[PDB]
Amino acid sequence: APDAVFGDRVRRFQEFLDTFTSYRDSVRSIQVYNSNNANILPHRIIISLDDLREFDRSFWSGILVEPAYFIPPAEKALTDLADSMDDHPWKLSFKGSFGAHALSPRTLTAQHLNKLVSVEGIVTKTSLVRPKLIRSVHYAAKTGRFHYRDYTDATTTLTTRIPTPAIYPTEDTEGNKLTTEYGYSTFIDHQRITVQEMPEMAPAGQLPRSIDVILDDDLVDKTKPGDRVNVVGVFKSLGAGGMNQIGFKTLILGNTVYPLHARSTGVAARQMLTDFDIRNINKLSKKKDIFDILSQSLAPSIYGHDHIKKAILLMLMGGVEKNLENGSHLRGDINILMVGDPSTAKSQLLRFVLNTASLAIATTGRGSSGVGLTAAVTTDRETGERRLEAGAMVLADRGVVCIDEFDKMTDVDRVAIHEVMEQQTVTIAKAGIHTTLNARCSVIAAANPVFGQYDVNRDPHQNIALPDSLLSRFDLLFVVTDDINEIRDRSISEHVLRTHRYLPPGYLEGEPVRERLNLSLAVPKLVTIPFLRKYVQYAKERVIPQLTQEAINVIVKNYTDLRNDDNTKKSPITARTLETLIRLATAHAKVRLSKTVNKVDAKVAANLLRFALL
Amino acid sequence: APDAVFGDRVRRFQEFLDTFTSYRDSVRSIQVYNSNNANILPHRIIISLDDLREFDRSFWSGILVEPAYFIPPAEKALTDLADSMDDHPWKLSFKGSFGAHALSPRTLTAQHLNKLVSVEGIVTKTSLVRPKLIRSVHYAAKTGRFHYRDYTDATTTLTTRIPTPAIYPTEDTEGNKLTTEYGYSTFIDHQRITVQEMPEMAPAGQLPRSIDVILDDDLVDKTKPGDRVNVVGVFKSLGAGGMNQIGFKTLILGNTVYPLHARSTGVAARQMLTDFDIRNINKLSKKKDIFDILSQSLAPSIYGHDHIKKAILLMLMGGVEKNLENGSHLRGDINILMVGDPSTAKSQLLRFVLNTASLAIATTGRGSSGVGLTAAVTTDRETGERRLEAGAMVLADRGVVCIDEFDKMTDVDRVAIHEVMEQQTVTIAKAGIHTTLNARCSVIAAANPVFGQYDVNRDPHQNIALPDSLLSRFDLLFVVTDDINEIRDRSISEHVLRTHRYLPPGYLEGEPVRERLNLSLAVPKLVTIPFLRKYVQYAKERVIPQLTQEAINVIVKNYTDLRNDDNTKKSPITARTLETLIRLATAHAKVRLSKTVNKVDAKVAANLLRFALL
DNA sequence: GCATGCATGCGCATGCATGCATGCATGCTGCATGCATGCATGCGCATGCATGC
DNA sequence: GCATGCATGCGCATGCATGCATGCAGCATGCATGCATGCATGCGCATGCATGC
Ligand SMILES: Nc1ncnc2c1ncn2[C@@H]1O[C@H](COP(=O)(O)OP(=O)(O)O)[C@@H](O)[C@H]1O
Ligand SMILES: Nc1ncnc2c1ncn2[C@@H]1O[C@H](COP(=O)(O)OP(=O)(O)O)[C@@H](O)[C@H]1O
Ligand SMILES: [Mg+2]
Ligand SMILES: [Mg+2]
Repeated sequence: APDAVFGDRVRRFQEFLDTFTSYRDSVRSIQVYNSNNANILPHRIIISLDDLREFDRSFWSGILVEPAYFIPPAEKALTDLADSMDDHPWKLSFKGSFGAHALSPRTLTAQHLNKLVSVEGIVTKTSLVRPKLIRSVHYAAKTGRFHYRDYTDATTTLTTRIPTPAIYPTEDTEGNKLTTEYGYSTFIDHQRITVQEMPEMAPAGQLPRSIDVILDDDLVDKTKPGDRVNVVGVFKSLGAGGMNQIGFKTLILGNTVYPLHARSTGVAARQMLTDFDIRNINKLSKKKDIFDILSQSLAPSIYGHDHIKKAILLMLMGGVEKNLENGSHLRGDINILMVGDPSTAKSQLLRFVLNTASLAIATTGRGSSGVGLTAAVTTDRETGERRLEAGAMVLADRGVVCIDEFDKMTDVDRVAIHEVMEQQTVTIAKAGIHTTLNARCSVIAAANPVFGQYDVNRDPHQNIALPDSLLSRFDLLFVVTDDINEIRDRSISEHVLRTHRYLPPGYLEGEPVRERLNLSLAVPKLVTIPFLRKYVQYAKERVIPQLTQEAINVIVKNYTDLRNDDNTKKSPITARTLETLIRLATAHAKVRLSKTVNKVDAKVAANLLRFALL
Repeated sequence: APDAVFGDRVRRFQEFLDTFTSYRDSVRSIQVYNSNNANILPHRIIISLDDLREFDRSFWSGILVEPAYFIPPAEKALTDLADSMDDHPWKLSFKGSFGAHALSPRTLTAQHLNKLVSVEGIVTKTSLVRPKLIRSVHYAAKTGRFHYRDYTDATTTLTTRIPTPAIYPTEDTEGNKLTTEYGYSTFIDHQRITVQEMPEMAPAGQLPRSIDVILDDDLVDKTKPGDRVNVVGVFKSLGAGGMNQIGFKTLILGNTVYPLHARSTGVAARQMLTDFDIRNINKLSKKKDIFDILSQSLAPSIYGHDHIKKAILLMLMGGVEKNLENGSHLRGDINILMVGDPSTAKSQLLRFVLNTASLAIATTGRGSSGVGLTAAVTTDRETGERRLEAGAMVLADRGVVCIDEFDKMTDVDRVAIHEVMEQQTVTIAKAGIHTTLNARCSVIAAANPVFGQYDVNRDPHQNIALPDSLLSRFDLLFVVTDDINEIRDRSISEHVLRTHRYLPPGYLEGEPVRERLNLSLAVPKLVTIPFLRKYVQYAKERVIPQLTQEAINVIVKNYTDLRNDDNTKKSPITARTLETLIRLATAHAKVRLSKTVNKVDAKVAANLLRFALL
């Protein structure tokens, strides 16, 4: 029967939902969607814990401290408003600043039980999504009547109830036999996941701590193993810890699950674009020095190397791939290789690409070997089946892979990369498993000269020492050297000393600067690094240029000319060069946001290739 | 959760209540009463089982056969209509013809369990009305909050439920002590009664059969021990008949309780007066021979005895009694005595008064003795207290007592009747009991002459032989004799032979006429016996005449004249004669329906007294 | 007016429906034993590759 | 070209999380007796009345 306290807690949350009206229209929107569009959306909204502090302090403190008394009231209050604006229950989500309830699996203790918490870590394993039976319907052929029953369990209501163990009906109240109507019963899905502390926040050489999260219905398939995640929910004690006859059974009943992005991880980074942002992105295009402004802002601290600055942007945007009715796939990724002297900032260039790209994985020479790049087979304890867990290149699909110290790899891995750089498929034929996986990735790499330093007397085949088959699979092979000089020594020295003296905004000189780990959230003046990602993200999703009848003649001339010319080149010439020219041409048209490839872009591609060749 | 069958059964009873709209306005009336009048009325109505047969046959058959499935639906349907017309639950009652479900406690067997039945019999014992606790409210001084709980049992719902044995709360959910708020809790009353087969329908010399009826709330104090009753309800089996370890526990859960009237019983007879009836009753008055027409219709089959015919009507209407501020009570009942020869139809006159009067008890000489007339003391097994059960004259309050063979009584009962005929109180002083009871009754009696036949040679003191104290307590002493003759022999013979040849309407001559037991229900041409009761009932309730300054002189003259006159009279003269004249005068004014006594009535009273005296 | 037998209350004795604790034994049930089963582990050996000479 | 040493997969024993039945015992519930209690029975005895003579 009605409780006064429940009623007042509902009333105050009705007033809260009335004062800040940004949540009512959000509820309106989902009904508008599910009616006008008949992908049915789930019945949920998100609340800010910062708004609650301003509106009411005690109600805020109560959800932080006593969720099991203030959450069902708020949910019922929300359901009432939903049924009000209406011409299936509803549930809430939580965001804002939590404070002392922003914990990790190691610092989460028994004094935080029965409160709402935020937990950080890595997802290590997910289970199979299973149906759960709620209501079952039956039929009696001797009376022409249908009967039903309801089932419930302890992980669906935040407060403790008196158990009702009902049974599965096979028989009528007179004895008539009942047929089970599987299509008329209701089933709701279930999944369980385990979380662990992230490897770069955990103490070195110490065993890790983990926590179990239970998800149901709509939150059931949001993540995969090996992800950075933030979860919010109630830390619940269950059952009796052996007092009917280790301790109590503890787990989190999830309500919010946020994917997070980190360096060298399989979760991509995306940002929400404001119309103001779009206006600047589109304004920048018309000025006909877009390429130079964007190129010089690519790690401006390294000096020169402007053509590699161009090439990295061309790889970051990339062309277009094409599928024919036949069933043929034609590649559209660009790959870069760099050979130079042992103090030419190769690793700074690689690390910058790792920091800026939306999805990137870092590998160093012999570091990754064999299965570590392609895939490996494991066994599942429960079902007993043999499964696959992804290697580096399977994870970096529609992305970039950074290979530092490229020349240190064995031939066995080289033959495996031959298949990824051209067909972009990985084929596995192990005991019982025969499957093909997708790996559509671009590759950037850096290599050391065989003789320590580049020898101008000898020809390239004696300095590089890589097979022609692998060389042809790289679109661009750049060579760089540091010529000892005085003019450039002065110029470089002065600039490098400029850089080494820089105050971050807001410190008195002397004060040490402070380091923090950057965890993201997923959904001629130089341009800011945070804006370059916004530019690229729009430039890939929106523009898909088509080929014109003009520039084909330029490409044809350049390819024919190169193949019937007799200068010693830094790479062999094949049909791969023919396709490379088109990929390069379409990348520049992605830079310009035009719907068609053009002649100026074709000549920029040709100029770049010829500089990198001769 | 909702049942389809329950829903359809509710819907059809909504249609039934809609087609016959005589039950909706009855519900309207009770709300009108309880709002306008703020004696709150109970929430109940009465349905006809004859209407149900015409509207739907299967629904009728279902209530007769399956009450436990069609009664809760009908009650809910009624509650919905009540809450509809509204600008606490409601319940039903049943009347009409039942058929094979009109049984007695002897013919009620185990094949009628779980069906609605009608039972006839006599109420033999009633229990004490006790409160029953439903909802209890509490207070916590450490939190300023009030808590409640609900209780239920098996005798409140017609269908079987799963028991919930809740406990009495003394403690809060934290441990705070609670005060019990007796004024805020809800209590509903309870009573149990036993029924037995009536003595004039039961087989002679055989032990009787009985049945238990449970009544609750509003039906809790409708009857008293020693009443003819008709009860309708469900015949229920309760508990487990020893199968957890005689047979099952059987009882009736009452819904309807009707009092019935029978000859020589304490339940009065009343009829509902139609406006058409009132018009005839009031029309008859204006004609100035009302007394003669009503008098000659009093058992017309007995011949002559017209002055006794008048006297019986005067007793049947009676005067008015008066209470003073002082605390004095002045009598208003009339009493009659008759002395005559052994073939003068005395007992026919007595039996006619027994059959016609609204409440009458028959006693014959030595038949009733001692406690049988006044009262007796018994003991109650449960509470152990000494109680009183009423004798004949305590039961016949505001009524008549017929004593045939008056001269056969002993002096001990005569002294007890001295107190009833004058002060109309009975005083009991037994061990522990000292109480005074009300007995306001009129008395008619008949006595035998001492010498077999009335001897004209001797004076009345030698023929009657009753004490002057008792004679003065009788208003009228009539004497009658049969004078052997020829003219009156012919006249009486012919009339008596007329009577002995009479065909009831609708029989071929020869066919025996059929006897039936007449059980009533409670709430110059000759006038019908059924109408005389209607006349008397209105004449007593409505008219209460007052005394005028005119007729007092007539009464004064007659009383003075009689007390200073020297003829041998048939009774002594006292102030009892003075009061008798006023009682007689006011009775005739009750016959005329005038608001004041008059002179013509006074002279009729004087004439009647002087005929009965001389 | 006197003598008599009946019916009315006293004054014994006994049985009888209610009601509740105690010692013995019933009847179930939670606990300790034994065991089948299938997945993972910790291991030594044979092959194919990379690094000199 | 040739000789050598390391990483990878094959082959072999062993331990160990799940899971379920059975004999034995510990353990609480229902039953049989035993009695206390207060009411009602029914049974002879004394008194006050109604009848006969
Ligand atoms: N052209 C350059 N401009 C600025 N700094 C440079 C340049 N070349 C090298 N450096 C600096 O010198 C160091 C080069 O180290 P590293 O990145 O290991 O070189 P490499 O990868 O070529 O062996 C870094 O401090 C880098 O910042
Ligand atoms: N005056 C009368 N008129 C009609 N019938 C009479 C009359 N007197 C007597 N009777 C009849 O004679 C019989 C009298 O019997 P009963 O009532 O016992 O007489 P009583 O009571 O006077 O001794 C009945 O059949 C009655 O109907
Ligand atoms: Mg380096
Ligand atoms: Mg008689």
